[PDB]
Amino acid sequence: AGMIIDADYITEDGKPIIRIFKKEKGEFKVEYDRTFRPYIYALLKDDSAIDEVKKITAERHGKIVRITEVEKVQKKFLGRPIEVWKLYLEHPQDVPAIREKIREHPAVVDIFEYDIPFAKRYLIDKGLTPMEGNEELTFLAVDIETLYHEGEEFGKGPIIMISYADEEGAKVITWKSIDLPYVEVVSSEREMIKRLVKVIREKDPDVIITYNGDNFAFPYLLKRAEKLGIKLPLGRDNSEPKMQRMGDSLAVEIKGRIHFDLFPVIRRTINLPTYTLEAVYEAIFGKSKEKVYAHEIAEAWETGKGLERVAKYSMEDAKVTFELGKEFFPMEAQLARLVGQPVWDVSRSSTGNLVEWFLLRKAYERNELAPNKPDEREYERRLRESYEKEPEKGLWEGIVSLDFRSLYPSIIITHNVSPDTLNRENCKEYDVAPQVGHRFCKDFPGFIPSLLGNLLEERQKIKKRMKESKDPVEKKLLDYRQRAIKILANSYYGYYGYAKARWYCKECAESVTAWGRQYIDLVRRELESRGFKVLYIDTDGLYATIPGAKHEEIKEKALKFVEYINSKLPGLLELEYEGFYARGFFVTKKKYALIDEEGKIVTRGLEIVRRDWSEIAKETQAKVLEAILKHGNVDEAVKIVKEVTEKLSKYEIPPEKLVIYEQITRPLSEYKAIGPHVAVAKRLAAKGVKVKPGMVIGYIVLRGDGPISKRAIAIEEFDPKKHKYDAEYYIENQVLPAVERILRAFGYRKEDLKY
DNA sequence: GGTACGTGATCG
DNA sequence: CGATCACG
Ligand SMILES: [Mg+2]
Ligand SMILES: [Mg+2]
Repeated sequence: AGMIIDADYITEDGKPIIRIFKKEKGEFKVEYDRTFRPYIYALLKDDSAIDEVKKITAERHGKIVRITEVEKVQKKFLGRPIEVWKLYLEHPQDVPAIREKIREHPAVVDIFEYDIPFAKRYLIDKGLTPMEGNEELTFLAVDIETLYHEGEEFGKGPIIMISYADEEGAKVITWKSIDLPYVEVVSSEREMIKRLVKVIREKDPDVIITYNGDNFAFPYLLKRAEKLGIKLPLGRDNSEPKMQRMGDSLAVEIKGRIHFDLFPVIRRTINLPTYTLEAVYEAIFGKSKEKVYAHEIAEAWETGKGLERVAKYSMEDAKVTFELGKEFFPMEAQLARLVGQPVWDVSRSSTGNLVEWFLLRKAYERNELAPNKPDEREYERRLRESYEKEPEKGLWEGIVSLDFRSLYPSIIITHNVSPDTLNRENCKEYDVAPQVGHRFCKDFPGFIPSLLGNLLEERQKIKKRMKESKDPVEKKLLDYRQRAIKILANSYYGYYGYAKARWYCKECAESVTAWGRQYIDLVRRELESRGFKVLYIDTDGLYATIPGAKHEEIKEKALKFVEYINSKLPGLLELEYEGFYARGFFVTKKKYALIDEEGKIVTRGLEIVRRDWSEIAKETQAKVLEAILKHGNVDEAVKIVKEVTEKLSKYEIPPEKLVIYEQITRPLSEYKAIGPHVAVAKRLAAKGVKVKPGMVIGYIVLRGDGPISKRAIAIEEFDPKKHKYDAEYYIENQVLPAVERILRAFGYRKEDLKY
């Protein structure tokens, strides 16, 4: 009766065996199940058809595949009774081999639940929930530093340091002499990698924490381990970490453990212009962290001078990764438990995918047939669908932020907004959405409204248990639990409109918007009669000020205002005071910038802090934002842009500030469109350079005729005497696009930002 | 074990 | 223009 941390399957004598990884009174336990069978459902035109359908065949791994057993079942689909056939298979890999053969059949109307991974199928069907109980897990943070030189192939340079940290402290393994108490000196890169393997096997952590270990630390360790002819038996079954393709990036799993990569977690949880470990640590713990750049690390390693500085940086990377892991894991653990899927998968999911996993489990519990994901055609048509305010211009002072999101679950429940209740035939009583006119049947509670009501009731009970609890330990745990419910409940509104959703419903999303708007118009009116000016309104919230008022007065009146409105609004409809800002400006929907009273700049949909934008554009943008938010001076910002563009015209900007970086993601011959970085890469390959995916190309755009691709040069080939950069390209395609959206909030056009 | 998302630049 | 490509 332990705590489930993960589930997977292995194949033995061609048959699948489910593995359930558990933590039981401090011990690792692995449970095996050989009896759970894979399946799909088929809706037939007539029961007679089953005789032809059950005899459908496929091929996989040299052997033919068959439907093992067929079972007629009664379920609910679209809020209606339905009869479907459960088609059993021997192996989960049989489903993608046979599903289209079954769908093709003239007597098959449709197939269902055919893309549910076997391990997730098991957890749902067996009613098993990960991360339950008070079982205390162990953690280890791991990081690495590599020797890197400009534009090298991924893994060419050796790993030079490996760091790790836990409650026992932060340590470094290196293969050059460094005299520090936390540094372990070994003889080679090979021996350093073997020492990390030995630390992991001996500490036997349940959780391995990394900062972007999915794309950097583990892929690099695996590439270097390959070149060195050594294994990484990091799995509790002695398997090597496994790379999984998630999008165009990677996801790394370590069997029997939780590889907890903070990078996708932090990116979703907090809003920052850059997700450097230093920026993240400072945002969470309000403490500064020093960065040692790759070129400084290379110089120190090659010279053998300044190595103590590099080992201190490596040690801190692990130490802060450990502190951030401990800060962010409790919430990921409660979200896992709430949706009933492992932390590994949940920590790497969007809120929309968390909702879908909660719905899939609840669908099995309620005997409801799950709808299919859209095909390419349907997915694109949803992206195209219409769904039928503009911010105040200028620079505003003393901005109060109000959040609307905790309004929508209540609207979904009271109006029974669900795809299964939308425009029902022979409906006795219905709710009509204002303006849009969509009808939602009142005769039965909809699948989604029913679930949401249970979620909200469960949160109220947790909150009541928190007030009546004298134990600070359970109060902490219950606090993460009610927060996890709030996060899941507030994701449903956005889920109805998510184009990849199974329970997608455009009319549901518009109806919720139409009913929500009546409360938004009430808030807006009540604020305006109180002297407040509304500057920005989104379905998510609003920003307001009291023009010419004192900051404490704006705060006091706003805090009084939320207390008042919440007392007027029925049920669980709730307005939330998000915060206060010293200054701010708004461009369009989700394109704005603010500054708090502590001097921190918070922006949405404006900042370009990425390697594929030149330093000159990023530097000019940061300077424009500082002139506006820190100096309250838009005229200073306009003068900054005019000076920079003139300097580009007169070749007064250093070439190092003009470099663009773009990664090669495939073999060069696989490109359809030859962008500047690929044109530069082809020229390098023609010279004998081993161009491989992962290589990052640095280039400068030169003056000349034609498209930019024909005028781009590799940075290492740029000679300031011979080459002349394209000033027009850096003015019009780099610097002005970086600042034109920001300046538009003050009445300037691209044309107003030059002499 | 199915293999992200939203967004904005550049190619053809 | 529509298609293709990359960032984090
Ligand atoms: Mg897994
Ligand atoms: Mg590091």
